[PDB]
Amino acid sequence: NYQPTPEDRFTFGLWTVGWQGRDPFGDATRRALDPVESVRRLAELGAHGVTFHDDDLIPFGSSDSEREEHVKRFRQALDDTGMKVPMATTNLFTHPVFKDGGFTANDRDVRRYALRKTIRNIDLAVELGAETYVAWGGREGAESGGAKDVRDALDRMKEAFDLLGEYVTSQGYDIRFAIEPKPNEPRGDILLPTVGHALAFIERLERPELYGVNPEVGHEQMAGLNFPHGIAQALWAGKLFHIDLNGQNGIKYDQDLRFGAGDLRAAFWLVDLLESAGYSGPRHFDFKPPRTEDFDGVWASAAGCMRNYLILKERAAAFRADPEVQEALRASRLDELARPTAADGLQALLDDRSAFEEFDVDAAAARGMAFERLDQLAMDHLLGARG
Amino acid sequence: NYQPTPEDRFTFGLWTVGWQGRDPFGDATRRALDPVESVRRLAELGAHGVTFHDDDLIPFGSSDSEREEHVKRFRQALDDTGMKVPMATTNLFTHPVFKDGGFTANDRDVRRYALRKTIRNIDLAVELGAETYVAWGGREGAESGGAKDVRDALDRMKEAFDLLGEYVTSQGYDIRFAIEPKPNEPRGDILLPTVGHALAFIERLERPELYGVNPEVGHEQMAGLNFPHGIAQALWAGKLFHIDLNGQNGIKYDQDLRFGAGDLRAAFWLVDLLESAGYSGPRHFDFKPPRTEDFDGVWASAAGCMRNYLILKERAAAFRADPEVQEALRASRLDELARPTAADGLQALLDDRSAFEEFDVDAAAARGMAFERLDQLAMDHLLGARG
Amino acid sequence: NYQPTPEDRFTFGLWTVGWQGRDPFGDATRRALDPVESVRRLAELGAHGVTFHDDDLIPFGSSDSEREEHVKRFRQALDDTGMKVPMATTNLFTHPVFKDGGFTANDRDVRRYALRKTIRNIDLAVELGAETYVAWGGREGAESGGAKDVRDALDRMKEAFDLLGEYVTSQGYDIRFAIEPKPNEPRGDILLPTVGHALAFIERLERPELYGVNPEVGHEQMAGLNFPHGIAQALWAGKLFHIDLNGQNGIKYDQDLRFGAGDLRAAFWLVDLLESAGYSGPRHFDFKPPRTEDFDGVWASAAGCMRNYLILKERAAAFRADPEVQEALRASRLDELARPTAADGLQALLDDRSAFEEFDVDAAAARGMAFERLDQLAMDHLLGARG
Amino acid sequence: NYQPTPEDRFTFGLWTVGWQGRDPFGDATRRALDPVESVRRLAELGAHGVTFHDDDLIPFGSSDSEREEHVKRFRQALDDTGMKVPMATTNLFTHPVFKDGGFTANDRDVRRYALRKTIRNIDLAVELGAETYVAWGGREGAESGGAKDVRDALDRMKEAFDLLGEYVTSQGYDIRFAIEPKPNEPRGDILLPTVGHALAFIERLERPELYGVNPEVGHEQMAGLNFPHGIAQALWAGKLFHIDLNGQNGIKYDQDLRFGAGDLRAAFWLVDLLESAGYSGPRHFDFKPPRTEDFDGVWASAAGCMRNYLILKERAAAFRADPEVQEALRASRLDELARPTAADGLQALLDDRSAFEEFDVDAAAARGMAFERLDQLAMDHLLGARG
Ligand SMILES: O=C(CO)[C@@H](O)[C@H](O)CO
Ligand SMILES: O=C(CO)[C@@H](O)[C@H](O)CO
Ligand SMILES: O=C(CO)[C@@H](O)[C@H](O)CO
Ligand SMILES: O=C(CO)[C@@H](O)[C@H](O)CO
Ligand SMILES: [Mg+2]
Ligand SMILES: [Mg+2]
Ligand SMILES: [Mg+2]
Ligand SMILES: [Mg+2]
Ligand SMILES: [Mg+2]
Ligand SMILES: [Mg+2]
Ligand SMILES: [Mg+2]
Ligand SMILES: [Mg+2]
Ligand SMILES: [O-]
Ligand SMILES: [O-]
Ligand SMILES: [O-]
Ligand SMILES: [O-]
Repeated sequence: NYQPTPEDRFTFGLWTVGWQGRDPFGDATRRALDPVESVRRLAELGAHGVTFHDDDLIPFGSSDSEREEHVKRFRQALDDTGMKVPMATTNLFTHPVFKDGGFTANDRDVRRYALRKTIRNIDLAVELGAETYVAWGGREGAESGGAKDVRDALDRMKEAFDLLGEYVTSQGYDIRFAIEPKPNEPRGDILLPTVGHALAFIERLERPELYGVNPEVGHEQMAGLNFPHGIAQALWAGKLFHIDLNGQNGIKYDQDLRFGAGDLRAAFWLVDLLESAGYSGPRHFDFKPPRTEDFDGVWASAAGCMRNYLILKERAAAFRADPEVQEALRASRLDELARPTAADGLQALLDDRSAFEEFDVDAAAARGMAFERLDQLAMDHLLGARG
Repeated sequence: NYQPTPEDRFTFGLWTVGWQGRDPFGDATRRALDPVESVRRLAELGAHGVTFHDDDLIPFGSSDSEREEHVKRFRQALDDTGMKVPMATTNLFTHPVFKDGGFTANDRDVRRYALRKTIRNIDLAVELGAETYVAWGGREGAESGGAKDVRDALDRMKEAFDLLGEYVTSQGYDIRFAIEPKPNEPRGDILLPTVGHALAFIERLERPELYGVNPEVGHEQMAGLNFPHGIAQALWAGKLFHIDLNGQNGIKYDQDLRFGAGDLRAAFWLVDLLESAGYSGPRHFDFKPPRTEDFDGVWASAAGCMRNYLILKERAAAFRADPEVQEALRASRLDELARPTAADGLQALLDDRSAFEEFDVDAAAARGMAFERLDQLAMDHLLGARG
Repeated sequence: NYQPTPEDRFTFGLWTVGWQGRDPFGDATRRALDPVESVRRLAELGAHGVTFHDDDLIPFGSSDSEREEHVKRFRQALDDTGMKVPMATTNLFTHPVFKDGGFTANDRDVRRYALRKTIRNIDLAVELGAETYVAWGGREGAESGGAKDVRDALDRMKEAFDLLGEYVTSQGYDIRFAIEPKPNEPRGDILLPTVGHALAFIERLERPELYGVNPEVGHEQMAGLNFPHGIAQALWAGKLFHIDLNGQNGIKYDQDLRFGAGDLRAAFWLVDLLESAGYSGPRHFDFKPPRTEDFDGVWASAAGCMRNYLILKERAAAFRADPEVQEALRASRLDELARPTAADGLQALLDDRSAFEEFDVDAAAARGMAFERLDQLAMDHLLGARG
Repeated sequence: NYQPTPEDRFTFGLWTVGWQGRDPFGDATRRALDPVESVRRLAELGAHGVTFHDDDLIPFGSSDSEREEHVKRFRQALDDTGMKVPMATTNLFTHPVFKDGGFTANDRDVRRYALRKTIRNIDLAVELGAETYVAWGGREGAESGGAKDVRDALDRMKEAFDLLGEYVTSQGYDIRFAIEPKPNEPRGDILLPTVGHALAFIERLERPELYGVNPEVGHEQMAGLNFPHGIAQALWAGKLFHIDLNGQNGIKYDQDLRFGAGDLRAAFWLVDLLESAGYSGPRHFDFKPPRTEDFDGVWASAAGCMRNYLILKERAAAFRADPEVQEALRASRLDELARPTAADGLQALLDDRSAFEEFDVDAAAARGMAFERLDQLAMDHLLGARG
């Protein structure tokens, strides 16, 4: 009944289930979860692996002595359970020294510090076997306009990612980076607000081949955009190295609801797309069990995630296979969208009088697109009202 | 008293002042303005030139006979007044044959037609002397998810812009293109929603050098982003070929208010940036005098535009020159932002123990950024409360 | 298979299916539909009745002669089909004389005119048998701040509704009014933006008993609010005389998609509420078939509406009846929410030391709310994944 | 040079300047400020008084012994400086026992507890001399739909405010309550989201006369509404007992920027309104110095607040007095808006043939409103470009 298996590629962040529940207007409602503990409960539910921030596994300020002790206990846990670690990131947002940013902070000294803190937790990412490395520059921005020269910051940002590449290139690591956009929160405005702004940025770096994106549901939905639309340009441009799943009800604070929640009609068009294009990386889940819940609630919430994906995957599978849905698509000319417009060459088109001088625009404009039917059909499938 | 002169580069679209006032819920409140008429009133107010859609100058369905008559009358007008035409575009949104799009429409035949309609009004753009050519794909999108394969559409979009380049390359024209993003309205979702999404798209075309952007105030402010932030990546990436100025009060229908209106604190940080980076192209104005106004109102509204830019330009000039503002900037370390972080090389940084092993993070984090003062200063300048 | 019958109370506006497709950036894509024609197709699909604007049935400027001819043809149509007319409204937004508003316009003369135009189409509303009368003040607002004294406008608004009541009171009509809020579009800001702002306004009129609300899905969802939350205060306060159903994808232009579309998880919590509280009025549908469609598309789109309501009604019915959903509710204490907090009186509470001096706050705060389970359950029901 | 004096009525919350800087994604960047310390620095800058949450002055869990010690030290501070305390509130959001709400929480026991916690800090509000008492129900809402019966919650909410009134009525206190709306954050959706939703709620309580509102800038601007528009209905309905000033850049997390910041054109239309209607209560400031700042920054940020109000007050004063602005207003008929529409009675209007049968609608619709000029004038005044 929609049971998950490691072969599904469902992964979680230690900081997701582990969220203690502290929000601007409230203290923590839950007690700390030990990383080994999250790992057994997850493996048990049907996951594949887990992701982490340096600061999640190794507490800030930890000596290299205690630092070994947390990596061994984790190491052992991964083995007794079989879980994997296909992605890792740095924590350049919590500590106060990052109040103005990491790679883009004004204090030059603060920038160097954040470049090392990363390089350090990259040697560990590999040591464990992570394939992708993500970077979320949440403290990279400004509330006021004279606080940041956006042109100077974009320089300090390319210089940061470049160095990192030169490092992985020398260290002959097979790892690749994933830049995660957010339009805002915790800064008034964040650098590289959406997938689009990050994709362009990557075509300016020295080694573009080593960079991609890790678009998150709610984040793109914080600017009011169509998430699936955005996962399309990344794939079209071959840059979807990773993805963060969750829920978001519109434009407002980053909610991070469990997957399926929020915009349900949208999560249906994402799975479909991810299945069609053959996305094989991990189906990550960057969510936060609400603070009105306890631990039995955190595990139910993380169960709902995978389960919602599985059903949606099914309901989408049928959608495409339905012999009737297939003819509606032809009725709406999605087959003609796939066909090149001018494979006949420019010259051919400039002389072809069927495209202008003789085109019957009136007869053509009267041709209905039949989009409302193909949708209600889609709707019956998601609800399971077809039969 | 803030009088404009053609040397300011203020330009307008024939369809701006000429707007008749028809909105979804209302008939037109103003009568049609003849293009020659807009041209004399504008030259009179202190402008430099005007932009246009093929359909603005040459009514849809016009024979090549009447078509010559509108280009001559315009031609003569430009001369008796001295106005110039530094930008031109096609109209792929009004006619019903474009209900599903132009370059990305599903009906292949509709795509070819829209490629020619453009190529035609490109030969005219040059004939007049336009330097830039803009493209706004407003009908390029979908309301439902199965209505468009976003990967197939991005193919038909690259194929469209490519052909156009092959054409201008053969026709040895010195013109360049400008893709204008919009996140939505009139379609539920529009392809290449923001500046970011268009910048990445341009690095995939065959001839990237011939493409740029024409970001519009309200449009980026329809997704809730920081406009100036966005004009920074375009400049940083050298792609600001043109720009559309106007006003927008938040997230909602595209208002197109006169310049200065809407977010005033933002229009102050844009002019400053445009002046600093030395933006020399035109200061275009894509606005719509509200329908509660008559013609004396349309001319006052177009007067307010340039005037607001001029004052803002002044108030920003003083801001930067103020000896006190200059030391606040140093106080907030914008001078250190400009300084490279690791010109000493990767190796130097990996050994430099001043950046990690010995960095005093606590002492550094206690260092205030002093951003609130530099802003109130900025605020006094905009209001003119410094003295 | 989710077939509707007049006993469902599904109604439509003549201006919904009849929409010709003209948007700010496009001419009409469909031809005019004659009112009698909409009436036969609708009765055929399974409806109960239709609503209208004076201007929909009787074209603006029509003489009392032709005016009788449109009311007779309509009259006859209603009979050959059995359809009813349970609601009617005035059209104070299209004509240019309403560019500054109707009841709140500055030109005093324009206000009187709009008061009569209404009183006229009220005598007709009854003549036909409408039970409710709706008022949408879309042109009541301003783009600029000095354009309207909001205190003076609220006076001219109470004076407008008052007079109307004095009229229906004298004409001994059994009709009641329904004020429909919108936060914006076509004006920069609209008076009485949300349900809340209209509910308060009604408690100031002379005859409050004769007024209520007609909240529309997308409209409240244009400000980013929770629609069902809003339909709750209206019912709690006994003011839901009518309702407009449709779809809206977030914050942006008013889409008016068919019902079910947009936020699907929200339309599930609305039907449930409407069924629980026993809402018996009409399940109106104020939507707009998209302009990429033709007539076969307009009828399919209006079919999807009712169908989506029917399924959602079912999936919600099961939800509540599920013996398991019932114990989850008890698990989450919705039964304790219904229980009064201090029926024991103030004094009893001030002495009751179980509520403060001895309350164990720590033990109580540790009590999980179990909300994530009751939701995934809800989710399985909507998708039909329970079994 | 825009210096404030207690006669201006500028007040602050202890929790504003005192904010330590902890946000969802970051630890505190500033150290704790002692209440007596905030009081001396504020009195020094030019304030009138300060507001507080029980939990700000008396730490949660404090014994009645230490509880006296904090009220005496505060008491003395107020005297050595002369500051006043015209408003006080309870803290029903931080502690975890309020994770599901206070007055509306499901656990009945949690509701009683929160009713007492309030009644307690009301006896103290008076003891000090506060005139108004505010209530912000931030934890009153839900993320999921089955988590809360919105009809049951509105019952538990009226029962809460009622009891409080019965208490102040018996305790013969001269105090009055102020309900502060927020559409969201920290809950997915909050009960009584906007000023409108709270105004209606007040007309259902047992003792309406004892209730009002305390609208906050950013909060109403979180739903995308026009703040000044909203302060107009409250005044029109005589319910503006208090107000919270600050800044907010659009729709997103609650920023709480210093006053003047965010939407500057809007803060100009608010002061004008507050000055015209003769608002005499306090000009409260509920803001948060950003966490990139230290203490010298917190005092500069709180200086900018009052200063921005003072200038805006001036620039607005001139606006109204300008002989030219006065004739523009007449030109735009704001004088006719103030004039009653039908003081002649219903009958008079029904017979008056100048309002319909003979009204020249075409001649009337051609009458421009001249709104764009009156605005550019307004703009010149705010910038100080008139002369
Ligand atoms: O996206 C967020 C928060 O909005 C983070 O969890 C990143 O994924 C990791 O830095
Ligand atoms: O931006 C718009 C409308 O939102 C257009 O005026 C383009 O500039 C021209 O197609
Ligand atoms: O709501 C709208 C448009 O947003 C109207 O159809 C009203 O229902 C009738 O005036
Ligand atoms: O408005 C907020 C936070 O958004 C509070 O500071 C209230 O004023 C007090 O509970
Ligand atoms: Mg997030
Ligand atoms: Mg994430
Ligand atoms: Mg625009
Ligand atoms: Mg434009
Ligand atoms: Mg609508
Ligand atoms: Mg409606
Ligand atoms: Mg706030
Ligand atoms: Mg507040
Ligand atoms: O997140
Ligand atoms: O535009
Ligand atoms: O509507
Ligand atoms: O706040």
